[PDB]
Amino acid sequence: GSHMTFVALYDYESRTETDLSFKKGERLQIVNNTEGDWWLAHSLTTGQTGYIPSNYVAPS
Ligand code: NI
Repeated sequence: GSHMTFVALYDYESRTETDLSFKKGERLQIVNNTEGDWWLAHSLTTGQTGYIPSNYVAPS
């Protein structure tokens, strides 16, 4: 709930307004994981927020 972050495994570039662009290695908080495929994430590394593909991250 505040104890866990995820790490980005790969680079991803969004061309949609609601997806997050991020680089591998970024530290991400998962904000909304109600859906299995796409999670709302907040990057602590960039301060940006948006949906990410769930298979692009793993728990840190
Ligand atoms: Ni927590």
